[PDB]
Amino acid sequence: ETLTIPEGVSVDIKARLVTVKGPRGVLKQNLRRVDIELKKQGNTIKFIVWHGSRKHNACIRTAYSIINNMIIGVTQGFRYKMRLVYININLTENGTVVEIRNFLGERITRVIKCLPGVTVSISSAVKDEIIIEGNSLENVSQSAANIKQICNVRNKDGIYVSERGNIE
RNA sequence: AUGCCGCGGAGCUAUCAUCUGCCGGAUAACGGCUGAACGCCUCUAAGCCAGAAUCCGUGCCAGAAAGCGACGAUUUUUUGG
Repeated sequence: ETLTIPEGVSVDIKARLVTVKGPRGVLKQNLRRVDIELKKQGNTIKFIVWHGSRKHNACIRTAYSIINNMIIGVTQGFRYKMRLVYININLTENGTVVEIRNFLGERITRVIKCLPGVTVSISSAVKDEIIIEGNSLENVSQSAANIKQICNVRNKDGIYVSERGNIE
């Protein structure tokens, strides 16, 4: 199990920290999670476990997934498409904030502050579709999770989500 | 031993009269995200949000009489400093 390094992505290990770089920016999140020594040769990251336990076997795979998620997000998008199935649904807000309106006839207007690095384009190319863009899958999906979690039906049909993808 | 009666200012008093009585964080159950384990899946193992009249705070009351700070003047030509 060895994970390589792209042409231009500069991963640096500073006390279980990762600070990959790219044209999309710097994707750095704290990684105080893995108790496994990390070997970096400058082009490929190697994970070696010396007489580890079952938790070590979980740590190596989780670390590989996290670094794989970051290596996907160095310069590629994590666009998350939604679906507005329904009294109609309208979303009018600027910046990195998303507000709901006419949610099943409720007069209230739910307000959600998107996580940093998440861009909303309020696309009108396709019907009842809103996409969430970013480089960090964790932040993008957490923002999408918060958007859908606040859109819940109590004592009712319903509202569902759409697929994922990559942009740029 | 306030003789009795009507009204009676002031005071007191009446849910018999009038005025006033907020929002921040952390959570429980629970719901999600990135995600392994157990080559997949799954909220959980690390981590992150949301979330109760809950808990702790802001506000309100008292002020350690052995907690503290800033400021003011320092027995008058007798005397004390």
